[PDB]
Amino acid sequence: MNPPPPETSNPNKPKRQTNQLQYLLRVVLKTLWKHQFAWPFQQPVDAVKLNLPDYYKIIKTPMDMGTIKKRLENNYYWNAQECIQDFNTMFTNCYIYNKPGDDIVLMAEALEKLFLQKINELPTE
Ligand SMILES: CC(=O)Nc1ccc(-c2c(-c3nc4ccc(N5CCN(C)CC5)cc4[nH]3)[nH]c(C)c2C(C)=O)cc1
Repeated sequence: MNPPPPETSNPNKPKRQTNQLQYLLRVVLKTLWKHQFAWPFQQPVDAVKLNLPDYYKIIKTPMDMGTIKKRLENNYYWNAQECIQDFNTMFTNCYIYNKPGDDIVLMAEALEKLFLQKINELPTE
């Protein structure tokens, strides 16, 4: 069964627009989004549709690039590191729920390498 997806708006949360967060949306997120391995990560895992009744019994901090994109577009984040943590959470969830050599893990590994390549250098403030 599906829990509520992670929030993408929160009026009491303090927000900030930074050059680095703009970069995370304009180039980092949008480049990863077009990768041929991006499709499993563009939306919250639907455990009912995907027939994974144990997904959310295992994964307790779900995250996906669709949620990250909406957070960025809604200026949800305070700084780039908060956004980077969401990316890292998404990748780690994939490695936790699956196992080495799974097709989904191969995809996450390729995306994670591209992700780190893109954030290795960020713009300044
Ligand atoms: C038997 C088998 O392979 N089970 C299975 C089921 C689910 C997943 C799986 C998926 C996933 N599976 C999708 C199937 C469809 C879509 N679509 C919506 C996007 N749209 C362009 C195309 C359709 C998105 C998807 N994300 N994501 C993650 C993070 C997964 C895991 C387990 O970590 C991996 C394997």
